Amino acid sequence: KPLRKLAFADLLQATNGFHNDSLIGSGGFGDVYKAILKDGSAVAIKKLIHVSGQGDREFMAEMETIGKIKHRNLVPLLGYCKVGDERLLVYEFMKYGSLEDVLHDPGVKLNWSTRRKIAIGSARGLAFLHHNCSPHIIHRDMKSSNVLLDENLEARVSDFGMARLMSAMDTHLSVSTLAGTPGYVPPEYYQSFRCSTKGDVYSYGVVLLELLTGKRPTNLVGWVKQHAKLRISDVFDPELMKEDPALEIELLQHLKVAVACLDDRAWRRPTMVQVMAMFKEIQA
Repeated sequence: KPLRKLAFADLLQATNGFHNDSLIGSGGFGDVYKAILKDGSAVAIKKLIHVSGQGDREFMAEMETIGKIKHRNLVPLLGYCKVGDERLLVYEFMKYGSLEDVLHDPGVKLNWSTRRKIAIGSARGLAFLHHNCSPHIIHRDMKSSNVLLDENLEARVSDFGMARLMSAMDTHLSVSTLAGTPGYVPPEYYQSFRCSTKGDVYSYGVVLLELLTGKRPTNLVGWVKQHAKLRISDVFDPELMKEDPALEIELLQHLKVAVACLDDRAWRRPTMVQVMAMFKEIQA
């Protein structure tokens, strides 16, 4: 499954001249269209914004990361269009959209057994990025809106527009600007222009809180750490306890994973491999 170079004309007609009816997300980072290629492929087409600046760097960021690897828990980049001032990226369509859209209902009710699979799945995706890839890949924008869900509701990490490569001989990578989303930014990212895999782990933690709490990050991490000083049986998603109050024991342990990821000290945070190992220790 090689990275296809798609003609701009194909993408143009597949979206009916980039018509509004095909649009499923715009502005901010990229314009996204739901489309069917002339071979019948169900895809998502991102039309990049502000080329020859933030846009072109974003393009190469994805091309050099997600575009050169494949993994069960990473949204596959199927193709690209680099023509003139136009930058487009083509992905496999994710049926049930983003985790954020689902946790913040317009939808599909997520029971705990599926939420924990989403957590394990997303965790495995980042683990692959941090440990299996050389150079390592720092995502730098892990969040619920960048966790997509296929037909099987398995998590697939998306949006490598701000991702960067780091040698395995380095603990951190020094950047040019502060990247991330409010509510997800690692506290140490505010103190210096440096990013790291531990930074990704922090951001992952927030997502794990969203799955546990059911709340938006906007902070969530703050009073959770403060209610951790009080009674922990007060923060979990109400709809989770309705299913069975017996699974509250693994919830707390899963909460113990989330809080470790969210430590202000980057050195104290677990690696995503340790996170995976911790997830495995809970059920079996």
